[PDB]
Amino acid sequence: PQITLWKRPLVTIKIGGQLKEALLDTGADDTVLEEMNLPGRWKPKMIGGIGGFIKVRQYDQILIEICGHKAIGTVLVGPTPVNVIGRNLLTQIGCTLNF
Amino acid sequence: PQITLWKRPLVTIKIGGQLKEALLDTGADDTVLEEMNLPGRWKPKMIGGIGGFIKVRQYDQILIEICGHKAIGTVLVGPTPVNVIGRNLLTQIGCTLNF
Ligand SMILES: CC(C)CN(C[C@@H](O)[C@H](Cc1ccccc1)NC(=O)O[C@H]1CO[C@H]2OCC[C@H]21)S(=O)(=O)c1ccc2c(c1)CC[C@@H]2O
Repeated sequence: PQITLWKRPLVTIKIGGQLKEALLDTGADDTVLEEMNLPGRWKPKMIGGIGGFIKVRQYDQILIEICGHKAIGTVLVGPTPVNVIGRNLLTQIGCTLNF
Repeated sequence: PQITLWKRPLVTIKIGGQLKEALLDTGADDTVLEEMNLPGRWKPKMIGGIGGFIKVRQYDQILIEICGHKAIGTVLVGPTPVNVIGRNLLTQIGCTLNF
C-alpha cells in the first residue's frame, strides 16, 4: 500500500507469536522493540539517538510479519518508548520513500 | 524520486542559505538539526527521543529545501546525533511510504 505521513506510520506486526504496533521508520538502521521475553540467545548492545543511549538485547534471525509481509532479521529488545521497524526489515518488505 | 532503504536515506538540504546533509526520517514527528546559526527569533523547546529529552531552539516558518523540494515549517536546532527531516516537512514535499 501507500502510507501518507500526516500521522505516525503505525502498522500491526506479528513477532514471537504476539501482535504489536510499530512505526515504519526510515530513520532507524535496525529494528527496536519494547521489552518482550523472546526465547533464544542474545547479545547486549547500546543504541543512541535523541536524548542519549538505551541498553538493548540483540536477537538475530527473528521472524516478523509486517502488514502480511514476512521478514527475518535482527531485532533489538529494550526499554524503547516506541516500537520501530528499521531499514534492516523495511528493505525486506519492499518499502520505499517516494516524492 | 523513489528511494530504496538499503542505505540511509540521506539527502542534501538548503537552510539559511547553507547546504547540509540530512536523514529522511519517517519515525520523527519533527525536524531536528544539529547546532547551527539561523536568523530570526526562536523559543526554547523540549523534544524527546529514544534516549530521553533534550533542549532545542525552535524556529518557526523557516524556508528549507529538501532534495530540490521546498518546504516552510518548524525546524528544531539542538544536540541531535543526526540531522533528521521529520514528518512535519516530509508531508510538505509529498513524501509517502510505499510497499
Ligand atoms: C534519531 C534517528 C537518527 C534514530 N532514531 C529513529 C527516529 O525515527 C526516532 C524514532 C523514535 C520515535 C518516537 C520516540 C522515540 C524514538 N525518532 C525521533 O527521535 O524523533 C524525534 C524527533 O521528532 C519527535 O517524534 C518522535 C520523537 C521526536 S532512534 O529511535 O534514536 C534509533 C532507532 C534504531 C537504532 C539507533 C537509533 C541506533 C542504532 C539502531 O539502528
